[PDB]
Formats: sequence, C-alpha cells, structure tokens
Amino acid sequence: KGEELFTGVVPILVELDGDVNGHKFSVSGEGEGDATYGKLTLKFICTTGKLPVPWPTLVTTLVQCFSRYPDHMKQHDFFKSAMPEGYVQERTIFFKDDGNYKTRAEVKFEGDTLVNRIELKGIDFKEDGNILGHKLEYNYNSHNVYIMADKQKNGIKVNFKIRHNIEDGSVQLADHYQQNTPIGDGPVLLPDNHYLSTQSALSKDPNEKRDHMVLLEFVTAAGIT
Repeated sequence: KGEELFTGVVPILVELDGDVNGHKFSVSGEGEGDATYGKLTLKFICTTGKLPVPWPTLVTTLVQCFSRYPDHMKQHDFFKSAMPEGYVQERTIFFKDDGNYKTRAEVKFEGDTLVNRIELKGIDFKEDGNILGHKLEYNYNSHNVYIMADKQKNGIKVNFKIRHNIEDGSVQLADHYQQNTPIGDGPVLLPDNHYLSTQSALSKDPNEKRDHMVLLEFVTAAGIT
C-alpha cells in the first residue's frame, strides 16, 4: 500500500518554523525524492532573512520515507507503510556542551507531494557557542541511524549521533533521540532492529542571494542480512 507511492520520483515540500533562544525564523524547501535509489535533492531558503543558526544543524530536521530499503528488508520499512496518512516525527537534539532542539513534524502526502511540516524550538544555547556563534563548517558527515519498534505507540524509536565539523578542526556532537507514530489508524510495519546509513553533500546555488542550502543525500537501510 504505502510503498507503492514511492516507486518513482516524488516531489517534496518542507516548511519549518523555528525559534532558537528567541531568534525566530522560517525555512521553505523544495525538491524531489527517489526512494528506489535512496536519493533526495532539495533546496532550502530562509524566508525570514538570515538564518540564525548554521544550516548544517537543521539537516536532520528538514523525510526518511525516501530511504532505500533493500528488498529483503522491505517488511521493516515503517516510514513508507504509514503513507499516505503519514506520521508524526518528534526529536530532542542535544548539542554537546550547548543547547538543545526539540522538534515536532508531520510527514504526509498532500496530493502527489510529500510534505514535511515542522515546528522547532531551541533553548539553552550559548551566545558564542558553535551554533549561535556560527562556528560550524558548511559540510556534512555520514552516519548510522538506529531504529527499533515502539509497539505501545504503534511506532518506532530512533537514536543516533550527528557529528558537525567545527571551523577549528574539532567536532560538535548532536545526540538525536527520536519517536515516530502513525497519523492514520491502519497497520504499519513495526520493524526489527536495524539502521540507516546516510551521506549528505551541502552546496550553494551560485545565482541565489537569499540565505539557502542545497542538499544531495543518499540513505540505505541495513543491518539485517
């Protein structure tokens, strides 16, 4: 049922409103996903002016239904199974020795288009830490995203560690704790334990003068053979 919605190229819309230490901002993104290849291509624009946090810190917040699940793992793909009604995705992201983001998003189809609508709230950030101080490099590392069933909520629980390169050569860790629960009442796939292997490339549109991020991302499910 849900998986059939992902056999081809799907348009994606992302809309985020944020407030980090009282700095309010909005981000809009557009692009497309091709789950057959685990592939996402998107361009994000800060629609309120200058983004008050580094772009890389928003990548995880800004559609894991575009992950490539190998055929032998298709019974473990919660994300697609919740479609088209969708799922709620909630996180706390702990920036080591700094503040935290808490996010809530709804991921679902509107017509033909896969939409990610997010509210983000950041608190306890240091004024001249790596986030508010803009000390993170404009790049992105490759990670493993660990997934387990959460049967009482008919959903999944997800944990991983994001590594952000700091401009001095060091690393800013961002520990992610995540919960996804279906919006609809229908059956979903509750998975055995497994992970997603991720890679992401960040770039700039040379003709774009707005504060923005171009993202190319590949993600593949693994850990069950």
